[PDB]
Amino acid sequence: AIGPAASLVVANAPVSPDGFLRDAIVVNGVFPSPLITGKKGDRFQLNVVDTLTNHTMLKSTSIHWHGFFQAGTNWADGPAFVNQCPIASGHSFLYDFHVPDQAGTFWYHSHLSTQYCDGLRGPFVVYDPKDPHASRYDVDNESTVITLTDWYHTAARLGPRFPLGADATLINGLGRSASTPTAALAVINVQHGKRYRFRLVSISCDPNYTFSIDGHNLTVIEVDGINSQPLLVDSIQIFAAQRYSFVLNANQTVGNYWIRANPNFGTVGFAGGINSAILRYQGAPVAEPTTTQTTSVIPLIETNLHPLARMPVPGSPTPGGVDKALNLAFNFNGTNFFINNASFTPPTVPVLLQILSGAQTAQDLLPAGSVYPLPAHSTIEITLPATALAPGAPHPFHLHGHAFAVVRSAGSTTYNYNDPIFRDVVSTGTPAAGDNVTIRFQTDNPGPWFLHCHIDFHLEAGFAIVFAEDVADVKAANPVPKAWSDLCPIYDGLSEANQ
Ligand SMILES: *[C@@H]1O[C@H](CO)[C@@H](O[C@@H]2O[C@H](CO)[C@@H](O)[C@H](O)[C@H]2NC(C)=O)[C@H](O)[C@H]1NC(C)=O
Ligand SMILES: *[C@@H]1O[C@H](CO)[C@@H](O[C@@H]2O[C@H](CO)[C@@H](O)[C@H](O)[C@H]2NC(C)=O)[C@H](O)[C@H]1NC(C)=O
Ligand SMILES: *[C@@H]1O[C@H](CO)[C@@H](O[C@@H]2O[C@H](CO)[C@@H](O)[C@H](O)[C@H]2NC(C)=O)[C@H](O)[C@H]1NC(C)=O
Ligand SMILES: *[C@@H]1O[C@H](CO)[C@@H](O)[C@H](O)[C@H]1NC(C)=O
Ligand SMILES: *[C@@H]1O[C@H](CO)[C@@H](O)[C@H](O)[C@H]1NC(C)=O
Ligand SMILES: *[C@@H]1O[C@H](CO)[C@@H](O)[C@H](O)[C@H]1NC(C)=O
Ligand SMILES: [Cu+2]
Ligand SMILES: [Cu+2]
Ligand SMILES: [Cu+2]
Ligand SMILES: [Cu+2]
Repeated sequence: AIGPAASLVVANAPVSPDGFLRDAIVVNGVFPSPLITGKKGDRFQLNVVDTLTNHTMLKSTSIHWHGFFQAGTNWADGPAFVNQCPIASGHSFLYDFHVPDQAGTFWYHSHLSTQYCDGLRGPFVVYDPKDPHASRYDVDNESTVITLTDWYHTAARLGPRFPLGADATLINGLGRSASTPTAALAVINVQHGKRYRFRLVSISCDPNYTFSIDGHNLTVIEVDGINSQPLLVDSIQIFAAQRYSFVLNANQTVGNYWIRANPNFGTVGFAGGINSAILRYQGAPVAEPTTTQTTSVIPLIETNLHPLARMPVPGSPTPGGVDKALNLAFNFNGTNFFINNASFTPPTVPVLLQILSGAQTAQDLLPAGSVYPLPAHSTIEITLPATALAPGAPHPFHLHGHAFAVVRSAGSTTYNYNDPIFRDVVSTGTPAAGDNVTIRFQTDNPGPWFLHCHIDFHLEAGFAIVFAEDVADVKAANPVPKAWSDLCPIYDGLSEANQ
């Protein structure tokens, strides 16, 4: 682990996590990217050094620290052309921010086009010295972080615009493909009688995974960085970018158990040990498990999750009972996704720079039709109805700069204005279920923040909008460092081949 002060050297290198060699993007020489850690209250100083040389996976880069509110540091959020111009090859840029009021399981990834799928993605854990759940487990460290990665044998910009599934599922950076049946499997070691806090992170570019561990039940205690009341489950369907912490009591008979992560599409199932990993108790023989998968009888259901501390829902307990309600109508035309008739295309001047340059209204901000000003200190309700006009469902939507209350979850017709879970990535479900996912949050964080589908190939095809929150306080709330002001002039001088 590295952090909270560290340098991240981004570069290209050939990797073979599933035994197939391909050029990719590594950070500090490895893939997935290294685990970054800190404690609640720390100042994070992450120096990103861009030494990328391959234009096909892009030589420029930008990094987003997924889940952090970035209050006062909107310039360090990461989205290229929203919060900064990309960092150029041969240059570095220091992301400097604090995390005073958050703790839990997060992750970081490139936020420039589809570059994170090419390798720039890794876990990020912020420990809480006074964790309210600390008495529930014995072990919580770098060896208890589990990443789920969708891996492609063809580079993101060389493949189809909407890939039909990954070549392999990697658990802790290792897995088998259906062309590499003998590659090494990841092994997670546990000691009989100990309790482990496993921090499950989906760093997926697309598929959702149905996760389970043979012969063991799991106690969920954290959801996208938010502590939850303990919930016993035997399987977890986790969408791209979501995170869960669960307690595993290693009290079963010493042996080898399969860890399973089945994708929703692509090569499903476990033939040959694909989409799997190994849970090995100390004392067990070095061998592949022979355990069988049991039907899930207590699967995780989002409406059964509730925050550990009271988190009141903003607004009145009635539909549209808020200061500003917005319905997002999705559409797709064969190549691009649209929200309310607008497909997001990155502007030449980052939205935050537009705002600092004098742009204050919707018709002043670019791109036109995709930027929505939100009033300060108000309650907001957003509905994201599933629809057949937007293929590739269920679409996991994510909001930058905030955590939100999930008033109505996918697969449920009820509204919970009392104690719903708060989180930062939510599945919007499917039109067959008649879903109308409803979320609420308050505007307490001035700046332009992205709201988009976390399937990266869909974001690239325009499935996003920008909220320009409290436009009048943006400049004063977010003083920018000189190094950030230099990024656009540097990037704009690049020829297309060096981008
Ligand atoms: C730059 O990166 C790209 C993408 O990873 C590499 O693309 C490979 O190109 C070869 C030859 O055209 C193909 O056979 C491979 O299938 C491509 N790989 C992938 C992962 O798609 C390219 O080789 C890299 N360039 C250099 C000089 O290393
Ligand atoms: C995982 O938890 C489930 C809870 O539903 C356990 O299943 C129940 O186990 C008790 C055994 O005392 C039975 O009486 C119930 O009928 C079970 N039934 C089902 C399918 O609901 C399961 O045993 C737990 N597994 C482990 C490995 O602890
Ligand atoms: C999803 O829920 C939203 C919010 O309740 C629905 O939009 C509201 O629909 C009613 C019409 O019956 C109007 O009174 C509101 O003005 C609508 N819009 C907004 C912005 O609030 C939306 O129709 C629901 N969609 C589906 C498919 O059920
Ligand atoms: C394992 O511990 C769990 C609690 O996490 C409990 O349900 C059960 O009593 C234990 N089973 C064994 C094999 O001891
Ligand atoms: C989809 O709309 C985008 C954005 O306007 C446009 O560039 C593209 O031509 C459209 N695609 C089709 C297949 O019509
Ligand atoms: C999108 O444009 C169509 C065609 O004019 C219009 O009928 C519809 O109201 C628009 N959708 C939204 C949500 O604005
Ligand atoms: Cu993200
Ligand atoms: Cu984010
Ligand atoms: Cu999507
Ligand atoms: Cu994002």
